[PDB]
Amino acid sequence: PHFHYSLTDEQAAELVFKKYGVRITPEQIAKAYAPEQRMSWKKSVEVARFIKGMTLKQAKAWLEDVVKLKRPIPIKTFKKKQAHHATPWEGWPVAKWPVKVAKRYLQLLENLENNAKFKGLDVERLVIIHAAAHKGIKIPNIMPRAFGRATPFNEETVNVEIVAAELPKEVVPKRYKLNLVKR
RNA sequence: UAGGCAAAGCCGCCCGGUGGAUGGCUCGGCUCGGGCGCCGAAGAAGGGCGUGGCAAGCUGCGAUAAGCCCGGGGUAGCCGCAGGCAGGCUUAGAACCCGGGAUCCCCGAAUGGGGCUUCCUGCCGGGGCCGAAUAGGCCCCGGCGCCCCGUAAGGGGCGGGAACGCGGGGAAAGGAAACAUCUUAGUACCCGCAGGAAGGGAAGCCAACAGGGACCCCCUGAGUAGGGGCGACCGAAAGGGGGAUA
RNA sequence: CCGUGAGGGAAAGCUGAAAAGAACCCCGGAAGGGGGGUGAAAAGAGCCUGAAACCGGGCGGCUACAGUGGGGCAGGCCCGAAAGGAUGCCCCCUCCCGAAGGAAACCCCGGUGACGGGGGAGUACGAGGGAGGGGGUCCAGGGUCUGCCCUUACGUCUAGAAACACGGGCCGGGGAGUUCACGGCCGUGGCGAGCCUAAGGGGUUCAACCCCGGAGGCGUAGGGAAACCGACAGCCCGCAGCGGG
RNA sequence: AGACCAAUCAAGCCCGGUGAUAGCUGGUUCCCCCCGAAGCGGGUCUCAGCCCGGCCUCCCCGGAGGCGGCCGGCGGGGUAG
RNA sequence: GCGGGGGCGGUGGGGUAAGCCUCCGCUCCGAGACGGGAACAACCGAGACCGGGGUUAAGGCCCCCAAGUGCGGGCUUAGUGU
RNA sequence: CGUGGGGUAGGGGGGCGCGGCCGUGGGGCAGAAGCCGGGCCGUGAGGUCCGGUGGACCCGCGGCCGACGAAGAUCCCGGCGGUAGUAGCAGCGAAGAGGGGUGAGAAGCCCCUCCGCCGGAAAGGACCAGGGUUUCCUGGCAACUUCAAUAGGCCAGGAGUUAG
RNA sequence: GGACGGGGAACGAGCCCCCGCGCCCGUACCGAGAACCGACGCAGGUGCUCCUGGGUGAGAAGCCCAAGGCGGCUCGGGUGAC
RNA sequence: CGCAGGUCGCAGUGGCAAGGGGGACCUGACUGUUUAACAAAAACAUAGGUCCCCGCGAGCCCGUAAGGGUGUGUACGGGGGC
RNA sequence: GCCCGGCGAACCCACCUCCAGGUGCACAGUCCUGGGACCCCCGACGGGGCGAGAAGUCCCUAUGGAGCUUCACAGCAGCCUG
RNA sequence: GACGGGGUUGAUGGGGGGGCGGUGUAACCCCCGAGGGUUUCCCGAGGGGAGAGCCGGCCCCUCCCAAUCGCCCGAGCGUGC
Ligand SMILES: [Mg+2]
Ligand SMILES: [Mg+2]
Ligand SMILES: [Mg+2]
Ligand SMILES: [Mg+2]
Ligand SMILES: [Mg+2]
Ligand SMILES: [Mg+2]
Ligand SMILES: [Mg+2]
Ligand SMILES: [Mg+2]
Ligand SMILES: [Mg+2]
Ligand SMILES: [Mg+2]
Ligand SMILES: [Mg+2]
Ligand SMILES: [Mg+2]
Ligand SMILES: [Mg+2]
Ligand SMILES: [Mg+2]
Ligand SMILES: [Mg+2]
Ligand SMILES: [Mg+2]
Ligand SMILES: [Mg+2]
Ligand SMILES: [Mg+2]
Ligand SMILES: [Mg+2]
Ligand SMILES: [Mg+2]
Ligand SMILES: [Mg+2]
Ligand SMILES: [Mg+2]
Ligand SMILES: [Mg+2]
Ligand SMILES: [Mg+2]
Ligand SMILES: [Mg+2]
Ligand SMILES: [Mg+2]
Ligand SMILES: [Mg+2]
Ligand SMILES: [Mg+2]
Ligand SMILES: [Mg+2]
Ligand SMILES: [Mg+2]
Ligand SMILES: [Mg+2]
Ligand SMILES: [Mg+2]
Ligand SMILES: [Mg+2]
Ligand SMILES: [Mg+2]
Ligand SMILES: [Mg+2]
Ligand SMILES: [Mg+2]
Ligand SMILES: [Mg+2]
Ligand SMILES: [Mg+2]
Ligand SMILES: [Mg+2]
Ligand SMILES: [Mg+2]
Ligand SMILES: [Mg+2]
Ligand SMILES: [Mg+2]
Ligand SMILES: [Mg+2]
Ligand SMILES: [Mg+2]
Ligand SMILES: [Mg+2]
Ligand SMILES: [Mg+2]
Ligand SMILES: [Mg+2]
Ligand SMILES: [Mg+2]
Ligand SMILES: [Mg+2]
Ligand SMILES: [Mg+2]
Ligand SMILES: [Mg+2]
Ligand SMILES: [Mg+2]
Ligand SMILES: [Mg+2]
Ligand SMILES: [Mg+2]
Ligand SMILES: [Mg+2]
Ligand SMILES: [Mg+2]
Ligand SMILES: [Mg+2]
Ligand SMILES: [Mg+2]
Ligand SMILES: [Mg+2]
Ligand SMILES: [Mg+2]
Ligand SMILES: [Mg+2]
Ligand SMILES: [Mg+2]
Ligand SMILES: [Mg+2]
Ligand SMILES: [Mg+2]
Ligand SMILES: [Mg+2]
Repeated sequence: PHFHYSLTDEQAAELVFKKYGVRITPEQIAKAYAPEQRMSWKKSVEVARFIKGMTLKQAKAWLEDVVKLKRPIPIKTFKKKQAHHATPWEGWPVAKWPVKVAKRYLQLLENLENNAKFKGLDVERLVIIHAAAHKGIKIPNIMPRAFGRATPFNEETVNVEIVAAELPKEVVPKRYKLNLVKR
C-alpha cells in the first residue's frame, strides 16, 4: 500500500518561506518514507522531533553518535518514570540513547540523501523541514499468564516520513541549535 | 508594566496513520404457495482412504479414479470452484446438457470368523508361482450370517430417509399466586412398525314414532352438554354446510 | 477448531470498463523508498466508499503568582470565500412620540436628628417606537483566552443523591409492549328488524379481483332450579326545541 | 472427611422438557402542548404483592343548583378551665 | 398509587431521651424555580412561558457585599457579645 | 374572554425522524447516497443550502404498513486508549571469555584455546505409551523463540523406516 | 517331551551329506526443565521406568573427577543508595 | 585389627556428611488411614472383647424378570451391631 | 533494586482530587467560610481516595431451593397375614 | 540527576620509587630430627638459623601514561503607565 505524507510539496514550500524567509519550488524538495519499521514507536516520535530543522549531515552525525552511545536524544512527551541525565543540550534532563531507532532513521536519511542527489540538489544545503512518526499496523501476539489467562504482547510498527528542502547557504544553520526551551 | 518569548500540559480545526463504521451492491437467507415422493443383500445411506502434470481444501470421481462407452440435443471451442505455467483434446464433431450403460478400493445391515485400531485371518473348490519335485510353502478368484417359508429348485426379513403416520412405555419443571387430587399431558422423551401418504371405512349406527344412511378431512354445533380440591382448568357427540364418493 | 465422550462450533463478501496488475532509472541486505509510468479516477492487489475512538504533524488561542467544567455579559488574539447581511453594523448629533415609574439645584413649613411635606414637577428623564445628518468599516457567525456575575457529573431505587448509595475506560454498530384467540370500551364506516357469511364452489388478466355459498352466529322477550308460563302510550314533572305575550 | 466418581459432587456431565417460574433486582430508545396524583380506609397465609373504595385523567348523559368562608334564627356536644 | 417526609399545634399517648414510636389538623417537600438563612428538600419571603423597564417582600445597609461607619437616650469592660 | 401560563407518576392532544408499499411530481456522470466542515430556517424533534470528498442512485407531496428512534442493562460484538516505554524477561546451587571464519550486519551462528556444570544424573546409556515427520539434506528469515540471530523442534524444496 | 498300548507297510530313521520354502503388520525421531498431558518452547505431572566407571566413605549419601554430554532450566551490560 | 615412639594446629567425624538432652500431665495402646485445593488429629481402622440373625431349600443382600452375590462356602462358618 | 540497551503486557479507569473547620442521605475532590500553593520531572512509601478484587457467606425477607431427621402431612416399595 | 576538586600556567587517576600498615617468616641454603634402609651421605612428619614473602579500594615524591580533540547555551529590541 502507498503511504501519504502529512504535508504536500506545495505546503512544504509555503512552510519553508514562513520559517526561513526564502521562496523555493517543489523541485527543491526531497522526501523519503520508511513504512512499518519494527522499533519503539514512542522513541521514534522523540527522534523525529529532535532532528527537525537540522541539516541532513547534522542529523546523520548526531544519530551516528546515538548508535555509539555518545550522544542522547531528549524525551519530551513519553517521559513517565524516565530518569534524568547530564545532557549536551540545555533545558531538559530526560534523555535516552535509542540505538535501534537511530539505525532505522539512518537508513531513512540515506534514502533521503539519494533522493535529493538524484534530483540534483546540493546535499550540504539540505535542511529537514518535516519529520513525523506514526504508529502503523500491529503484529499481534500473546503472552501466557498465570491462572490460565493470556494477555496481548504486540509489535506496534512505525511509519516514518521525512521531507527536506534545499535552501540558500546563507540561511542554512552551521551549528546545532540545542536550546530545547526555545526550540 | 505588559510585547519580542518559547517548558511540560490544555482546547479547536486541517492533513496524515490506525480502524473498518456508513452508503451503495448481492450468485445468500427466511416466509408462503404449488408439485413430487421412497432407497437397500443386484450390497444402500453414511464414513475412511485414494484420485489432477505442476494440486493443499472444496466439488466430482473410484486403481478405467475432475473421469470410460452408446444415443439424442449442442457447433467450435474445451481441460470444475480457480483470472497461473505447461502440454494436450476437438470439424473423423469435443466441451456442455438429457437418456441409457461401464468401472465402482476399505469400512459400513455387512453377512465365513475376528476386529484395542476402516485392518487381520480360516476351511473347501479352482487357478498361478517358488521349487528337482506330484512334496511343502506362498499368492489370486469364488462359496461359506442369523431366523424363516418351500418337496426341492428357490425365495423372504435385516440397514437408511427432513418431516409426516400406526401400536406401546411414559415424566417433571411450571400452573393452581403454598400443595398432595388435578393440570401441564397421554406432552417431552424412549421402544417397536409402515407408506408415499398412514390410520379410518360399509350399522349388534344415529334418532324419536319424523326420519337419516360407510369412512376420513375442513367449517359449524361449542367452550354448549358434561368432568373438576364443582377450584385452576378440562371438554364432547348427534345434527347442519362442504371436499370426495364405492 | 473445542471436549475422553455424549456433544459443542466460529471468524471471514466488494481492484478496475479493460490488467491497461505499475515498464525503465537511482538508493536499500531486504520488506521497501524516490523519480517516472497506466487509468476517468490509484481504485495498487494489505484493492469501492473510508466515520469515530485513538496516535503523529501543522496551524490558531493559552502556558510556569494562581484551583480546573457549564451559562450570561464585557473584552484580547485568530478565522469570517460560498451558503447570512452588507439597503448592514458602529459612533456622534439632532428631531418626534413614549408605558409603568420618576429625580435634582433652589424657595417655603416641621423635626435634636437621620429626614418628612408645599412649590420646582408628573418636569428633566424613562423600555421601546419613528425621522433625519455627519463620520467610519465590514457586521452576523465561529475557535481560544481573560475579567465580572451565576452554578453541588450522569442513570437509578428512595421520604430524601454531588454523596463515603450502586452501574459505565472510550468510540462505532447492535439492543427491549410483539402476534394470535377471547372479552370490555372508544373513534369512525356500511347496512338496519335485521346484520354478516364460514368452509367451500364457478370465472379470472390466476394467492389479488368478480360472482355464488346464510350452514351457523349475534339481535328481534322475558321469568323460573324445573315442569311451565310469557309482556305498555294511561298520568305527572320537565331540558332542548317550537308557539303566544 | 458426606471424601472421591476426568480442574464439576449434601447427589456428575451432555443434550432435551425449556424462552421452567420469579409478588424480587437490573434495563426499557424522538419533540412540543393540556390536566395532574398517592402512600389513606377495608379485605387478603396479608405485611417488598393484590382487590374494593379515597385521590388523577379522558369522554358522554343530565340539567340548576352548589359550598374550603361569614352573619343570624333554631339545635347538638361535655373537652380546656 | 396502596413505603411517604418537614414545620407548627393537640402537656396529644408512650418513652430518661431520641434526627424515637404511634394518632389528630393546617401547610409545605416529594412533584416547585427564585430571594434571605454561610452552606442546607420541606424555616422566612414567594410561587417561575420568553425578553426588557420599574417597585417592593423576607432580610439587610463598616469591608468582603447592593444599600447608613444613619439619629436620640441608656447599659456592658467580659472581645461578654456581634 | 380568562385574579390563563410550575409540575414527577399517570391520563389526554398534536408533530419530527427511519425502512418498505400504493399513488403523484421530480432530481442525477454538467455528479446520487454516504462522509468532514460551515451558513440559514424551526421553541423542538428536525429541515434545508454551501465548500470539500465520493462515484450511482435518490428525493418532495398525499395515503398505508412496520424486524422504526439509545447514554446507561457488572449490556453484546469489534476497534482503540491512559496506565506505560511501566511490570516482567531474578530466586528452584552451571557462565562465560579470547582469537579466527561466514555474513549487509555477529557477545550469541561455525572452528580452536581458556573457564566452568552433570557424572547411580532436572544433564550420560536404553526405551514403553503418547506424539506423528518433530528425523536427514539443501536453502531461508515476513511471521514464530520472553532479548539477538546469518541459528532453530520455525519456513520452503527434496529425501528417509528393508526381517523365517 | 516321555512312556504304555492298538493297527499298518517293507522298507528306513533323532545320525552324516545335500536340496527347497518361510506370507502379513511395526521398524524414522522425541521419549521430555522445548517433540507426551497440563491453552505455552509451562520449575507441575507422566518415567528415574530400566542401566551406570574412579577417589573418599558404612553407603546407589554428600563432595571431587572420568566415559559421555552440557554452558538453551534461551535477555545482555553498568552501579555498588534505600 | 593392635602396640611403641616422634610431631603440628585455635580447631584432627577439621571440608562433605552428621541425634540437643532430661522430668511430668492429658490423650489415642501400638504400625496403619483420612477432608486431591485452608483441618493429619484425640477422627477412621486395628488386634482383642461381646451381643444378635442363621442348619444351608438358612440368614442377609441385588434384580422388572430370567436369575444373581455371600457360595469352588457350611457354626473353628456367612451376615449384622456395639 | 537503581541506570543503560532490547522485548514489551495487566489490574484499574464517569471526570479526576493541596490543607483546616463546617454543612449535607448525619464519614465531601466538586457545597460554605477560611488557610496555602511558581510549574514540571525522579525515587520511595503505604495515611486517604469509605483504594482494587467478589451482585455480603453474617442477619432478615421470599406463600425460593437442596440435602438430612422424625412422634409432621401424605404416598410407594419390602416383609408378615387372610 | 545534582554537588565538590583538577584539567598541562597541571600532581586529577594510573605507573614507578619511598613511608606507614596487615599477615606471619616464602624460595634457596645450613643444622637437628622418632626410626628404617641401597649399612653412616638415602628415606623421614616435623624443629631451628639467615632471609621473609605476599599484599594495601592509605600518605609523600616523581610528568613515565592519560586529563585530549572537540560540541553547545548566552543578554543586545521595542511599548505603555
Ligand atoms: Mg494451565
Ligand atoms: Mg515494538
Ligand atoms: Mg510546549
Ligand atoms: Mg459412499
Ligand atoms: Mg465381517
Ligand atoms: Mg425398516
Ligand atoms: Mg412452558
Ligand atoms: Mg404452585
Ligand atoms: Mg413450590
Ligand atoms: Mg389413503
Ligand atoms: Mg390403509
Ligand atoms: Mg386432556
Ligand atoms: Mg479504500
Ligand atoms: Mg462570507
Ligand atoms: Mg448574500
Ligand atoms: Mg437506595
Ligand atoms: Mg433509606
Ligand atoms: Mg442522582
Ligand atoms: Mg443494588
Ligand atoms: Mg465501575
Ligand atoms: Mg460433617
Ligand atoms: Mg444425582
Ligand atoms: Mg437432587
Ligand atoms: Mg439444563
Ligand atoms: Mg396545574
Ligand atoms: Mg424494592
Ligand atoms: Mg351557624
Ligand atoms: Mg382539668
Ligand atoms: Mg403503609
Ligand atoms: Mg406529619
Ligand atoms: Mg417517590
Ligand atoms: Mg441561601
Ligand atoms: Mg457597597
Ligand atoms: Mg404547566
Ligand atoms: Mg410519505
Ligand atoms: Mg435511559
Ligand atoms: Mg469490550
Ligand atoms: Mg495500552
Ligand atoms: Mg524490574
Ligand atoms: Mg554441584
Ligand atoms: Mg546463559
Ligand atoms: Mg563438578
Ligand atoms: Mg552419589
Ligand atoms: Mg536420561
Ligand atoms: Mg533437525
Ligand atoms: Mg538445516
Ligand atoms: Mg515444518
Ligand atoms: Mg530407530
Ligand atoms: Mg523453557
Ligand atoms: Mg569428557
Ligand atoms: Mg539484569
Ligand atoms: Mg553440612
Ligand atoms: Mg494413634
Ligand atoms: Mg486439605
Ligand atoms: Mg495439611
Ligand atoms: Mg477410635
Ligand atoms: Mg480391652
Ligand atoms: Mg450399648
Ligand atoms: Mg528498560
Ligand atoms: Mg449535620
Ligand atoms: Mg470522592
Ligand atoms: Mg512511583
Ligand atoms: Mg446482594
Ligand atoms: Mg450472593
Ligand atoms: Mg407473603
